[PDB]
Order: sequence, then structure tokens, then C-alpha cells
Amino acid sequence: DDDKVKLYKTNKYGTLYKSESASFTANTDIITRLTGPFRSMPQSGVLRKGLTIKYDEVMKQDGHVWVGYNTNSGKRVYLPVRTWNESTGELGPLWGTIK
Repeated sequence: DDDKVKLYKTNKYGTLYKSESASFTANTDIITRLTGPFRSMPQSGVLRKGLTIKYDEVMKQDGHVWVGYNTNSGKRVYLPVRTWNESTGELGPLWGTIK
């Protein structure tokens, strides 16, 4: 029920998103995506376990919750951080820590 405490909007891709600037520290090697929060998008790279990134957006799309951030080169990356059951709203365990 995060939409009860945070403002969410919907974009042209049908993605539910909220503006949020925090830090995410991965507890596993995560595959990132380019252009948007879809596993069908080209792979951007891999966020290694233990690394921390600062994101500015949180999105719900393609069965996961994702965070958006920019790398040191300015490349926009979409990082999946947990599963999201679109048919129930059920969220899987966070694949790291948020602060």
C-alpha cells in the first residue's frame, strides 16, 4: 500500500512511478537495463553485490519494482530491486538495503 503514503503517477509506458532520492546497496549481482524498466530492454550492465548507488526514481513495471539512476558516465540505468506481483501487489524480498 505504498501509494497510501507516497505519490505515484503513471506514464506512457503504463509504468507506475514515484520521485524518490535515496541509496540502494545490492546484496547480490543485479542485471541492469537501458532505456526503461523492462527485462526485454538491452542489458546495461551488472550492479555488483555490495555496491551502493543513489537513485532518484522508483518504478513498478514488468513484474518488478525498479529504481532509476545515472552512472558516472551519465548513462541512465534501470535496476530491478524486488519482484512485484501485478495481480496482487505482493512484493518479494528486497535484493539489498535502502537508506
